Amino acid sequence: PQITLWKRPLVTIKIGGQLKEALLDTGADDTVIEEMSLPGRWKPKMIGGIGGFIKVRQYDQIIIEIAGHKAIGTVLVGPTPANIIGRNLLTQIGATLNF
Amino acid sequence: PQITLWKRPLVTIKIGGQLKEALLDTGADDTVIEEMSLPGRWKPKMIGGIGGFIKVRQYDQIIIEIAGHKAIGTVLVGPTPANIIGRNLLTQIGATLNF
Ligand SMILES: CC(C)(C)NC(=O)[C@@H]1CN(Cc2cccnc2)CCN1C[C@@H](O)C[C@@H](Cc1ccccc1)C(=O)N[C@H]1c2ccccc2C[C@H]1O
Ligand SMILES: [Cl-]
Ligand SMILES: [Cl-]
Repeated sequence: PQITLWKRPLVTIKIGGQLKEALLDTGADDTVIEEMSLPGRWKPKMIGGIGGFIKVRQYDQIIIEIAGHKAIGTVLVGPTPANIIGRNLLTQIGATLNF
Repeated sequence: PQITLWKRPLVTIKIGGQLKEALLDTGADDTVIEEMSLPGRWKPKMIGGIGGFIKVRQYDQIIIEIAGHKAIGTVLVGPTPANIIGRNLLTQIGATLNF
């Protein structure tokens, strides 16, 4: 689709067998989701936002469906104020910024 | 342009007669720039992201060019970790997300 920016660009995602709403975020290097369970090994990571850093769990090779489009990549899980789809997964669904 | 997301979507902006680098950020509601002088009066604002909130100065109706596209709108100034062009100005320059 073509998504305008009048409002936050929120879409439905399927991750870990769950449906969530998430923000398509070209400013985010990484994908960060609120607390949930994910399969496999993880390792801790610190990620920095406009108000400083938070600690998250990094899970690799996680399959996600983003507004109907499948991808695989790293997903960070922690106390984020918003579910965020970052560039690591936006590239995979073919998302571009156009003007 | 059509900007892919394999790297950060950084562009040159011009504000106050000076060129700066800034991030085109669909996850940002507002536009925030590192400390600089702007004309007129300012209003208080708090903006929240990962990590928490920061206090910024809100300046309205500021002339800014974004990748050569002219805009006039609200620019926040404060201790942001990065110059960010948010949706208030991305809409002015006609930007969309497409996949
Ligand atoms: C991976 C992670 C998510 C941690 N990245 C970021 O937070 C990066 C940080 N960098 C910088 C960085 C920081 C540290 C280290 N390297 C890089 C600058 C750009 N942000 C991306 C932003 O788009 C993130 C959003 C998240 C959010 C959306 C809605 C509600 C809460 C949080 C963000 O912070 N947006 C906020 C925002 C942003 C600007 C102006 C106003 C507002 C309000 C709000 O929309
Ligand atoms: Cl990845
Ligand atoms: Cl591509």
